[PDB]
Amino acid sequence: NLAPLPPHVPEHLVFDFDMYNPSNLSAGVQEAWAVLQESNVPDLVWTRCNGGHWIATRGQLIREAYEDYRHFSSECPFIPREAGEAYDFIPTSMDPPEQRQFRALANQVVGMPVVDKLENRIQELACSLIESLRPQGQCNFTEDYAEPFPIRIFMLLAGLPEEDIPHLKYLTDQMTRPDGSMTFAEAKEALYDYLIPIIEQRRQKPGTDAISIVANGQVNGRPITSDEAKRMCGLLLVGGLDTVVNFLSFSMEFLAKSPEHRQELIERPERIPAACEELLRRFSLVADGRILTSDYEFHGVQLKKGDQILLPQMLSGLDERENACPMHVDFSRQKVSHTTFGHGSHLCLGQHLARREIIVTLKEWLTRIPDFSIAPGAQIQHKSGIVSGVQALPLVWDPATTKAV
Ligand code: HEM
Ligand SMILES: C1C2CC3CC1CC(C2)C3
Repeated sequence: NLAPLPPHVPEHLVFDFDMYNPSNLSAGVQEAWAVLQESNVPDLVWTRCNGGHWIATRGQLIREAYEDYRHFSSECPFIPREAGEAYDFIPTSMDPPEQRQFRALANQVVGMPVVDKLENRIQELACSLIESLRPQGQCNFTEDYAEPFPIRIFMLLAGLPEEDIPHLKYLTDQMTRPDGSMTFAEAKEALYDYLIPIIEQRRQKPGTDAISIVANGQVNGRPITSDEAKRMCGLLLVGGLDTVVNFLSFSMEFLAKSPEHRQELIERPERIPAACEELLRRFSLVADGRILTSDYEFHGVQLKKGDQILLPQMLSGLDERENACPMHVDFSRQKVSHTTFGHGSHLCLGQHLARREIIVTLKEWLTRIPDFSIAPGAQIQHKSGIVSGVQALPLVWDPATTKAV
C-alpha cells in the first residue's frame, strides 16, 4: 500500500520506508531505522507508505528543520495526516510565539523544581520494586518494572488512580503504536472522555497535583480554558505513560547482554550520568514530524506547502557524521551528540524527570542485581511507531548473586 507519487517528487528521491513496520525489525528498531543512513540513501527521501511523506535522514537536516518553525510547522506533527490532523495537544501542536505561554505552564508542572521534590519517592519506588523482584530470579521487565516504575510516579504527580493505568496505557499506545483497533481520533476522544470530568472537578476544588495546576493556570495574563487544559493534560499523559517505559526496556535489554557495561557502572559509578547520555543516544526512540506551511526549497529539494516531513529525533545520534561508530555503546565518548529529547522550541520539558528515573533505575538495579541475562530462548521483539518499544523482556538471574540493601 504505496500511495501514488505526487508530481513534485523526483523518483530518485523515493525510498519506501514504513515508519510503522520497517524492514529488518528483527535486528532491532534503531537498526531498522539506520537503513535510512546507508550510502545508497539520499539525505532527504520520499516514502510512499502511510500516505506519502518526506524523511530527513541526517542530524544536520533534522536540527535545521526543527529550528525552522516558519517553514516547518508543528500544526500536524504526526504521520499519517489524519493522526497529525486530529492531533491537538498543547504545546506540541503550536508554534512560537503562541507555544511559549503554554510551555511555561507545563514547565511549572514537570520542570526541575518538581523533580527535585519528587526525588525521594522516585528512589523509594525503584528500591521497593527491585527488592520485591530480586528473590524471584526472574521477571518480565517490561511489565514488572519498566511500566509500573514511571507510571505510578506519574499517577502520583498527576493525582490520578493507579486503577486507571491499564485503560490509560491502552489509549496512549494506540497513539504512538497504532494497532489498527482504533484510529487516532477515537483514541484521542476516549482519553478526552476520561480527562474532562477530572478537569471540571479540579477547577472547582483545586489540589496540589499537576492536573489542578494546569486546570487553573494562567496563560497570556488570563485563565486557561477547559479545552486548553484538556489539551495540555492530554499530552502530559502520553509523555508520562509512553516514553520512559520504552526507554528502560531498551537500556535493560542492552545491559542484560553486556556484562562489561554493567561492571563498568558498578566500579566507576561516577560514570552513570555519562552512560545515561550514551544510552539515550544509542536507544533513542522518538520519531515525529512537521508540516510545510508553504513552498520551500530545502537542501536542493522542492517541498510543497502541505507536505509532511518526518524528522526522526532517533536518527541524529545514530548518524556517523555526528558520532563515530554509532551503533557501538561507549560510556567514555568525548562528545555524545543526540536530539533524543528533540530540538528547537519544542525541546522536551520532561527531560529532567526522565533522566532522574533512568539514573536511579541503573544505580538501584546494578546494586541489588549486578548480574542478570535474557532468558534462554526468549526472542526479544521491538515495535516501531511515533515512540518505538520492546514487546516483552524476560530476564533471569541467580538469587544467590544478588544483594539486599
Ligand atoms: C525517554 C523519555 C522521553 C523522550 C525520549 C521524550 C522525547 C520528546 C521529544 C522528542 C519531544 C519534542 C517533540 C517535537 O518536537 O514534536 C518531547 C516533547 C515533550 N515532552 Fe518529552 N520525552 C520523554 C519523556 C517525557 C516525560 C516523562 C514527560 C512528562 C510528561 C514529557 C513531556 C513532554 C512535553 C510536555 C513535551 C512538549 C514541549 C513543547 O512542546 O514545548 N516527555 N519529548
Ligand atoms: C508527543 C511528542 C512526540 C512523542 C509522543 C508524545 C509525547 C512526546 C512529545 C514524545
